[PDB]
Amino acid sequence: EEGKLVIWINGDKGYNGLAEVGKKFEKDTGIKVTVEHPDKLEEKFPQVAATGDGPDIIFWAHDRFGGYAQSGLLAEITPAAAFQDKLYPFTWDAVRYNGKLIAYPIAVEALSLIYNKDLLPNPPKTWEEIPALDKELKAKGKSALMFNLQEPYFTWPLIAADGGYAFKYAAGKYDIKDVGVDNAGAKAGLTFLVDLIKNKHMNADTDYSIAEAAFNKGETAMTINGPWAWSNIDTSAVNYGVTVLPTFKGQPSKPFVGVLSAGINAASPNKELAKEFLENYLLTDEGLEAVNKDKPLGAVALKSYEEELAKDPRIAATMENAQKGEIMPNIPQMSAFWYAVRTAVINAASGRQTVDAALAAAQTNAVDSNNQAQQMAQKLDQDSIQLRNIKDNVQGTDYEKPVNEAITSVEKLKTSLRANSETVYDLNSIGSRVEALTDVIEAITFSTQHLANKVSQANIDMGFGITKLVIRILDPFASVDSIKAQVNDVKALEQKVLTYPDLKPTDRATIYTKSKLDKEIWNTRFTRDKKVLNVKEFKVYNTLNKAITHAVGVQLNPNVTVQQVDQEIVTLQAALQTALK
Ligand SMILES: OC[C@H]1O[C@H](O[C@H]2[C@H](O)[C@@H](O)[C@@H](O)O[C@@H]2CO)[C@H](O)[C@@H](O)[C@@H]1O
Repeated sequence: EEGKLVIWINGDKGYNGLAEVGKKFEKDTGIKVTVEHPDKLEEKFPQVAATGDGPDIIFWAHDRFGGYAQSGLLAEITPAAAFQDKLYPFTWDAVRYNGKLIAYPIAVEALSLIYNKDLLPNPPKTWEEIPALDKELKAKGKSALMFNLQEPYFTWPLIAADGGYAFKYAAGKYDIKDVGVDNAGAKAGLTFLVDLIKNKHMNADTDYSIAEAAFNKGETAMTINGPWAWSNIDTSAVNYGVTVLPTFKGQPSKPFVGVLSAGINAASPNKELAKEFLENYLLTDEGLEAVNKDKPLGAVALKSYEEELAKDPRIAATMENAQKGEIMPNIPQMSAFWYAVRTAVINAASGRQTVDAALAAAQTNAVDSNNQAQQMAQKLDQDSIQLRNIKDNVQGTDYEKPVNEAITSVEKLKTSLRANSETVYDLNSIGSRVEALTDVIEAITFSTQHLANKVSQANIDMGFGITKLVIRILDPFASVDSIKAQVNDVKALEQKVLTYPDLKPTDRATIYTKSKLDKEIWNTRFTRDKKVLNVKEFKVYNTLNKAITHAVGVQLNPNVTVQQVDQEIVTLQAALQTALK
């Protein structure tokens, strides 16, 4: 509406300097400006500006905004010369798309490496120096490095140093057939990172808040972030540097440089009131100090303030980083690229995939599969291909009902983004639900390969605990945290069970230990039909067929002890060998 103001910015930037300028605005001109910080605000801005609803001005790195021209969601913009001289013209170049300048350059972000000067005389300017410093600090009681291992923005400098790239620019355009994510020095960086978590130099589970927690409480020796994050380190009491990132393979690290930009809503009649706040009270000195006292913007586009905070050696080494990197593309195919790359670092540092197999899926997805949605549908199809697979395998078991509900769940989520769009489920939770399905699968996998040699209550608990997970996975009531906490219980349950007494060779043998004699029966009939059936003469077929009927009799018995089964399998793999003359 015309009276109130709403701005969408990210809850890691100076939103609490953007409220301030709101009150240096209401208390001046009779227009209140109360400022929001939605979650996922870059991926809801599509599905709500297609309904004529959105904040009055949207703030993000310039790389999404250009998809907001391929659906018209942003409005054209035009200031005067005494103002396009007031900022730097290369940031005007970031928001330009098809001539039509479609947003306001506020400031220029860049990931810069942050260390501890109390711990470290001088940081390792080369990335290979660092594993030799974690195994040193793996004695002092501290770590070496943590940063967000969950959004690909943070890994992309390493990947890019030896020559990973998003899209090759070629005499005017980016070539959307020439993606550089599965190239050679891509694989170098990704592989190099894998090892460090692997050698417990980092942890594959580190996210934003945990790494911001870690470096500031001061356990780990280093971190990496934008300038929005010095705020909470200014706020805590760690003595740092802010340096160039290390050089992996003698080449610098190359961060994707973001321009924090301010578009303007598509269907907005507030377009007049928008381009007033943004120039007079924010994009100035008085305004930029308030947003920068809160969460530093690094290098502010505004020549008058950039030249002030330029003496700041943290910003002079933010720039040193942002010139060794590359201003991102704003083309709409970026989104599809990021998510494609997001999946691979998740899937590598974890282990679900090898560095090469990841990057090749990531490349294919980037060159064509430009649907943020169709990528998820793929991951689920793989799960159900494997869920359906693990079903026939492990069934009649304590795990049938967790399996079959997950299968139903892998199919419920899939429509929720396709032709259904009813979505009993909230949007923030989609990705969390789907990644949790990977966590369900790995628990069905853990439980079938390590618990089957125990008392059935070990297998009872996990059986129930995986069903609890698929339930929260399917509950519209469960929020993103309600799920993650449930996912860490199923991981917590896997330790609890291993405490239980292993089965005892006199005990009534559990289905699982009868699941082992049954696999020998299937192996022996398959080997028998293949290498005996016509092959050797029937007198010896008969006196193997009996050892099957006998070995079946042992697992139709309910009162069979473990020991009575163990020695029955020895029979077959000495009676199938007896029938190998
Ligand atoms: O990592 C994927 C994500 O990266 C970029 O987002 C950055 C953003 O540029 C910064 O404003 C800040 O919020 O950190 C973000 C990642 O943690 C891209 O802008 C975005 O499209 C992409 O999905």
